[PDB]
Amino acid sequence: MKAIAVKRGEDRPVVIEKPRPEPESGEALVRTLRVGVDGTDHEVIAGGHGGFPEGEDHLVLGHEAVGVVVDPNDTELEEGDIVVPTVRRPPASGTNEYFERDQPDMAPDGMYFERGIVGAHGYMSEFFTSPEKYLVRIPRSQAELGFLIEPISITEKALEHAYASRSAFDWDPSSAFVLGNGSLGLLTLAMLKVDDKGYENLYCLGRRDRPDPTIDIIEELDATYVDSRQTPVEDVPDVYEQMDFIYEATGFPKHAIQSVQALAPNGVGALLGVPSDWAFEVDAGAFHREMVLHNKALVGSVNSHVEHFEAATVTFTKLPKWFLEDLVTGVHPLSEFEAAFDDDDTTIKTAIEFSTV
Amino acid sequence: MKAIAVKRGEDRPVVIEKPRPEPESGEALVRTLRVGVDGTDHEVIAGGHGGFPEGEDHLVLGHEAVGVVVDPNDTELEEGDIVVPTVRRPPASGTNEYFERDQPDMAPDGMYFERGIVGAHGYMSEFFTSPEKYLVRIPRSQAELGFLIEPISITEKALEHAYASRSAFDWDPSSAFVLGNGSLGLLTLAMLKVDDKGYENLYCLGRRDRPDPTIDIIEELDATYVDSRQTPVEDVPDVYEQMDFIYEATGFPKHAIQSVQALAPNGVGALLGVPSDWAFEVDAGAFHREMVLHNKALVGSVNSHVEHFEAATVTFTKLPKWFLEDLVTGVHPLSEFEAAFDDDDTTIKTAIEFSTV
Ligand SMILES: NC(=O)c1ccc[n+]([C@@H]2O[C@H](COP(=O)([O-])OP(=O)(O)OC[C@H]3O[C@@H](n4cnc5c(N)ncnc54)[C@H](OP(=O)(O)O)[C@@H]3O)[C@@H](O)[C@H]2O)c1
Ligand SMILES: NC(=O)c1ccc[n+]([C@@H]2O[C@H](COP(=O)([O-])OP(=O)(O)OC[C@H]3O[C@@H](n4cnc5c(N)ncnc54)[C@H](OP(=O)(O)O)[C@@H]3O)[C@@H](O)[C@H]2O)c1
Ligand SMILES: [Zn+2]
Ligand SMILES: [Zn+2]
Repeated sequence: MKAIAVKRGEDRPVVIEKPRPEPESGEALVRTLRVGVDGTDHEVIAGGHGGFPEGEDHLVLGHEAVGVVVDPNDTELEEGDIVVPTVRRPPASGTNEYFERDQPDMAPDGMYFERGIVGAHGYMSEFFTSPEKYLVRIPRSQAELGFLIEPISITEKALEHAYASRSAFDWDPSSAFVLGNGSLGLLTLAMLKVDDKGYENLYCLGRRDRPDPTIDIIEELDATYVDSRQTPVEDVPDVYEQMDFIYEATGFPKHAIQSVQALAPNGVGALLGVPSDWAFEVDAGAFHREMVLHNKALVGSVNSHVEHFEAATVTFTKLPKWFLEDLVTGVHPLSEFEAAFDDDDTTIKTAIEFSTV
Repeated sequence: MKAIAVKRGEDRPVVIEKPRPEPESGEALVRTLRVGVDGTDHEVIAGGHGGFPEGEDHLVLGHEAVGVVVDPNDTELEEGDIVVPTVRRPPASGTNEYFERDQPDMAPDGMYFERGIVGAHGYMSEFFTSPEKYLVRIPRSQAELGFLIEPISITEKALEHAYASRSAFDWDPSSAFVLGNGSLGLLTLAMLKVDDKGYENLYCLGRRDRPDPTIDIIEELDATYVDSRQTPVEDVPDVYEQMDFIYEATGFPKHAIQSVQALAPNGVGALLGVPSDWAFEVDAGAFHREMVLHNKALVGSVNSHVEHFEAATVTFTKLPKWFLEDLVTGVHPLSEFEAAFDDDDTTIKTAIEFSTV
């Protein structure tokens, strides 16, 4: 079968040929339909974040997949089920408490693999296998955009933990601010629009000049676009308002610290970005004091698990159809796969189509 | 009646004479028994934190009080009830949502007074009044050390919010690290010893040379004393272990940032300290990345309300008697009140006794 991989010490993604996998007991064989590309694939291509599987000359890319079950083997899935795989798998050494208690999304560094990211091959191949417990059935009509279920689930987890931090009191937020206008930030902005907490005012931070299709999406969602070149995060409360909820999806360390100054009293910031080490001068006193005197919280979140994937299928149904059309800027057949990795300002979310139906 | 106050633009606390207050409808008249002194009284004496009531030449100090109801007026309290007052009261402008929904502890700056701290006179007077809804009945046998109920309640709130942040997954902590060996840190260390989460290893940070009575308390509680001069917070995981729970009670901004590096995966830091502005170089990248990749949380907490005072009465009963004897280094009659404000390394918690029975 054909797969898209990065080979050791090489620049670009290439097609390689590999044997079709055979499922072991408890695994289904899945025929890949579409696989999404995000920053991590780019990040993994260049070098930073992730790592190749031991003893292998390459890494099959892709962690956002949808496929059709072609051989259910000895599992309780049915031939033709549309499934989305979770990303985390047990490490080489074997199972651990995080997997045994069904919360692999909470496993620390070195106690998990992430398919297509660290230690294990991804899903950009014509077929793959997985244990039934890590394959989530989704409605058949979500198959075409099913690679979006994984990123939606990332936000479903982050919101769950962020909201739990505010559960000891009566919190009624009215404003939310998403930092970043990438595919995660934009998806999140749309989710916040339909969130049960009933946000009235939405804001999204970016740094683009008009005309720009990400600005258009933000404003078409009835949110306010904030240019960070004109209004840094710290200054937002003066120009606009204090924000009850902040969701950080920029990967810019200054935002993690500065968001505390933009939070309303009793607010919470969710941090999703993954930056490199970067040292600079901060007023730690102001950070510390705001957190305490105004009962604020910061919560970090990574990955997601089955329950968040399931929740994502419901959220998906609530998202406007125009939004999904504008977010996915290209789906490319395997024959033209290189186009899926071209990044420019007009490219938002791409995917590669391996097969149909 | 006699009161202990700081007069405008003066150095020291002094005795003033004031008329006995009369309770309005819904208020009881309370005869003060004992009032504790903490950092905030010292901080309020010198100048920083707090503010005098409008149009007044002085501030009656003290926010940690226990008293006996002498006139229940038209309330449902009974003559001779032992009560502890809460600290927050509505501001000059009048009530607001935080008070109406019974969560004044969540009110932002300018939407509350704090008796003995900002905008309203404290409890270091022979008598005071309060609304029945802000007077918490406690067991009669807790009257002698009843000024401890307020600081215990501070921790009851912080633990509630910190623990709520971890409620979306199965968290089973085994290690806890208290930063600071002041009266709040030491009380908190004792509370963690009897906490239902079942901590196995306890640690407390300070910077004292032996012999020192705070080191003795820490070690007598079977905790490990960590000298920050030898082992900074960031280095603790190498020398000892990663900490599931950190409670910050130093007021030192570096600790708010560095505690993220000492947290175990999935851990939470509670921040209680109130520092001044202070700017310095931090690796914000390392802070940001640890928070995200290891699903960590930081939660700030200030003040407390009725339910936390009630919980404190149960916690009090579980604290070892030796600990309470060693923590309270002096109770001073009104005649020798100045001694209650002397601070040195051998002084831990003091109180002033206004009356008995
Ligand atoms: N925690 C998790 O499980 C998880 C999952 C997915 C992604 N992530 C992380 O989340 C972040 C976002 O992911 P993504 O797929 O949306 O990535 P992305 O495509 O790179 O989006 C990041 C966006 O942030 C904007 N940005 C960066 N710095 C900015 C600044 N200073 N002011 C305003 N905008 C700024 C960028 O704008 P420009 O293009 O104009 O530079 C870009 O559009 C990344 O750090 C990624 O690693 C974490
Ligand atoms: N959030 C709230 O509702 C609330 C309530 C009460 C108190 N607080 C705050 O909580 C903090 C503690 O209160 P407290 O009554 O216990 O105050 P405290 O009596 O001043 O205790 C602070 C302790 O921290 C130690 N400390 C300071 N810097 C240190 C460092 N770098 N390394 C090791 N130890 C250090 C001090 O040691 P040394 O004596 O050796 O200098 C002191 O013993 C204060 O900031 C106070 O404002 C907040
Ligand atoms: Zn993804
Ligand atoms: Zn106090």
